[PDB]
Formats: sequence, structure tokens, C-alpha cells
Amino acid sequence: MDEFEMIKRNTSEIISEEELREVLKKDEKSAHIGFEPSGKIHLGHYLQIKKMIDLQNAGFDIIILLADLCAYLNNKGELDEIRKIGDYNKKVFEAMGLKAKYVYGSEFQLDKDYTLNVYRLALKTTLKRARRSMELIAENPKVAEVIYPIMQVNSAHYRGVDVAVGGMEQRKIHMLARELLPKKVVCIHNPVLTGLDGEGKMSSSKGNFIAVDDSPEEIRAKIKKAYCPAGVVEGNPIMEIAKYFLEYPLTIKRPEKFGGDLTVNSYEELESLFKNKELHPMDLKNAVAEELIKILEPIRKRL
Amino acid sequence: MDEFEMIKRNTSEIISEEELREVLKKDEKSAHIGFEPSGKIHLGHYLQIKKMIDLQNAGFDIIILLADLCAYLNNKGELDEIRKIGDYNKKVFEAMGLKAKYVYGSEFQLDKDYTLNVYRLALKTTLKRARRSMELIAENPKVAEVIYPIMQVNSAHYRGVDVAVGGMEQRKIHMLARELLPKKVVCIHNPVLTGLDGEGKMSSSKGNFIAVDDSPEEIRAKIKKAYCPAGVVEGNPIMEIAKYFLEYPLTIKRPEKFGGDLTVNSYEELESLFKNKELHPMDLKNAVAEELIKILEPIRKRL
Repeated sequence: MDEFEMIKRNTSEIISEEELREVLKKDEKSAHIGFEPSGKIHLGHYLQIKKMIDLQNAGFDIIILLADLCAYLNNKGELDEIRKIGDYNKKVFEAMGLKAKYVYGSEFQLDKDYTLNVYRLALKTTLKRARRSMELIAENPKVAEVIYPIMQVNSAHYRGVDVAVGGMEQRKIHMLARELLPKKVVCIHNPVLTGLDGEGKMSSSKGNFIAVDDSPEEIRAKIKKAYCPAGVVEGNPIMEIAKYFLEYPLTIKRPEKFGGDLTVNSYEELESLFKNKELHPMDLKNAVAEELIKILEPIRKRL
Repeated sequence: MDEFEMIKRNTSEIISEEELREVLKKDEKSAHIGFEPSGKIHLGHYLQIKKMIDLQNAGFDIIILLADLCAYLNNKGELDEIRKIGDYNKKVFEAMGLKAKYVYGSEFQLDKDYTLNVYRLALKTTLKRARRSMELIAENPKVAEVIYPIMQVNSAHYRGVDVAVGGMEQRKIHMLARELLPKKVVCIHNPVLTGLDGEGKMSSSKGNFIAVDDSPEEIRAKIKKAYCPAGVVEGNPIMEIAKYFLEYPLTIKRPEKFGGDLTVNSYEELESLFKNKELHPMDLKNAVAEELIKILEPIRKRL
């Protein structure tokens, strides 16, 4: 599995593969991703940071943009409080093994130059196209909703990044960047993790997440409570966790009573067992809780 | 006719009269109005500048905001070219007798503070309300269309103005300001002059205007060509010109053949004559062309 394939692994989409291969051919390459500072860092974040780690291993300089301005505007606290959360986020990301440079949105997003270009971009972007780009991320829709995608695009341009990484929900905004900017950004899109209740995406504000520093008993309790319908793989958070975070061979342990220990050599194997209902939701949960704990331990320990 | 009535004269609307009376009671009061720099200054501008003149005569300090940034963003030339048009506009306004302070949009509209508040306002303004505010001013609608009204409002706030003056087309934007800002701006709205072709409003870009420095023969030709249907007063640019710019008693001159000279002591009088078709569109045009020339002469001479 070469550098390209290591980057591609577990992504939903790369726009475009041909363009990424060209990026790979150069010494100096950067990749960026934006996060709003968050009191809790969960599996949703972890999945994306693993992807950034794949990229640095391929020779990319990594830049994390912390959206402190977005938080501040949205009544979530003063800049200093938010910088404190942002700085905690840096520690977590480091604990995960990522070696990155960090930039806060407020450091450049109010620069005269940047703003002027937000207004330039807004004369070139239709409202319809702007709103369309926001459907996957967006009551009483505010004008801020159509400013947001333009700022994202403008940031891509201001920082001169080669590759932009984000979840699948960011894809139309990235498409917008590739049609509005002089230089086409290569886009790498990660799957959107389902929350533990199987309802929406995993979110810090929806209380449906596993945080990377949750205690073992908290992880076990949260897994036990998860949505995990037998034979159903679509929208199954426990299966997603198995696909994106666990290492194979995986051992699922069961009493002899019920078929004994089961050893699976790939997620695809694990998938067929579950579809046929040869693997019971309870034994899967058990195995996932325990493996997840061992995976997260060194992160939580460093914290 | 007292200071209030002199301000009210020939306005479409004052929001609100009670609030304007309170403004009048103070020593230090300011009134502002925004114009985009224009190669031609026409009767549309003149009407509004007459209103600013009424206000300074009432003790108001006048501020004219020149929208050089709006022009620049909209591909109309470099800032220096536009500042040159803006500076010409100042001379014209002075020639009309207005004694004002001038500020260009680019001097403050990209300030970190101002921009931050544009984004604050955008989180508080719905897209629907923003678009509604722009109907009277707005193919392929751009995101810039919903940013524009918020900037107008933000400018009202940044400059701390007491009274905002504009044409009736600005009214929903002004309403928006009065609901979004801590301090309610008194709003004075002037009628929107019909262009000479009777088609739209008078506009520099629609070639349907009389410029204040047009030559006498140009004025005569433009008046002669105007839309001026007998007995029709609504949407009649020649009648509007008579209402807003001419002095009474007005003498309309006609041969004895056709009823002789006619002397009217008010526009209302002039109106009834025209409705009953007692006054013929040609004699009205003739009288309006000639009076308009004498009115504009001292302005054109100073230029």
C-alpha cells in the first residue's frame, strides 16, 4: 500500500485522484483542515486527524485552522476563553500524534485584504449556488449562511493551500472553491460518522459522541446504549467504529455456549457476519467497546 | 413655513415626524446621505441635495458618503479614477450650494471593527428580510445583494448619524436599520424622479436624465423628446420637474392664437390645468425647458 493508497484509505472521495497524484510529485506540499474549537474532541475529529496524519506521513506540511472567529460571532464566549479551548484542542491533536501548525481564523479573516476579497467573491457567487453549497450543513436562515461558504473559499485562497480536507458535508463548498479560484485545490473528503443514537452525525452539541478522553466505563456505557440493529450496517455507528478505528485481525469474544471466539481478518469479513446475523449486536458491541478503549488509552493517558 | 415644514416640503415620507421634532431640539445634529460617484450629476441627485440644503439651513451638519468601494468592487475603475469622479461630485454639490463634509466608503468600510459588525449584523438578519429590503433596488442574484443592505445599516451605526436621507427605494433598508440598531435613526425619504422616457427612474446609466451641466440646447432637446401624455400626471417626468424644481408664480407662454400667456401660482394649480387638458403638453414642455435652464445656469456657470 503506497503513499497514494494510504491517503485514499477510508476516504469518501478525492477530487480529483489525478490531481492528487500530481501534488504528490512535489517536495513542498501542504494540506489544511478547519475545526471550530470544541470542549469535547470525539471520534468524528479523530477520524479526520488520522487522515491528516496519513498526509504528513506522505510528506505534507499540515495546517489546522481553528475557527475562533466563527465561535465568537456565535455567542460561544470571549476570544480568550475560546483560544483556551483551541489551545486544549492542539494538545489533544498532538496527543493523537499529529504534528501540525495552527492558525486561528481571527488572525487573518478580518484583514483588509481578505475582507475585500470576500466582497469580490460575493459579486461572483449566486445566492442559489451559495445556499445549495450549504444544504448539507444548514430555522429562520440568516444572511450569515451565505457568507460562510464564501469565507471558506476565501480562506483556501488566502492560505494558498494545495489540498483541503473535510467531511463529506463540506463537498459543495469545496466544489465552489474549485470553480471560483484561479488555482484548483485538491479535495479530500472523509465520511461523516453517525452519532451513537443513530440519529444524526456525531456531534459535541448533540450528546451522541465518544470523546477520545472518555473513561473506560463511560465508553462501555455509551457503546452499550448505542443504536445497533442486528443485520443492519447502513447508519450503524458501532459498525462504523469497527470500520474506521479498529485493527484487524479482530477477535470478537463469545462464550462456547454461543459459538465461541470469532476471529475476523478484515472489516469486510466482519460485515458479512453481521449482515447474515451470524454476529450478534451484543458481542459486537462488547468487542468494539474493548478495542476502542485500548486504541484511545494512549491518547487519554497523554492528556 | 417653519424649520420642520421646510424639511418636510417635497418629501415622500419621514420616519417618524415625532422623532424628527425631537432631533430638531438639539444643537448638535447631523444628517447623512450616500451616493455612488457618478460621471453625470442629474436632477435625481439635485432633488436630494436640495433636501440636504434644507437640513443644513435648519442647523444640521451634513455628511455625504461617497460609495467608492461599491464602484471599485463593481469593476467601474481603479480607486484613484473613482476618487477623481468623487472629487468632481464634491465640486458639483458645492456649486449647488451645499456645504458638507465628505467621506469615502473605503476610508472605514474595511476597518476590522466595521467588518466584525457586518458579520454580527448578518447573524441577526434573515435572508428573507434582507432580500425583501432589496426588492426596490434589485439577473442571477448574487450573494452581494444580501450583504449590501447590512453594510448600509452598519454604516448608519458606525457614523453615529441622527438622520439618514435617501430616495424611497432605500426605505426597507432604513426600516431594517431602525429594527437592528440600538439607536433609532430618523429617516427622510425623497421621491424617486421618473426618467425622461417615462420608463424607469432617472439614471446616469439609463440615458434618460437631465444633467445639471447640460447645455441649454441639450436641455431643450431632451425636454422636447420627453414622455408627457396630455392629461396624465402620474409617471409624468415633465410634471415632476415642474413640481420639484420650479418657482411659482410660473408663467407658461402661449400665442394669443391658443389662449395667451397663462400664469399659475402653485404646482397644484398647474396640475389641474393639465388634468383637464387646459394646458397642452407642448406649452408645458416649453415653459419647463426654459425655467429649468435658468435654474441650472448658476450651477453650470460655476462649473
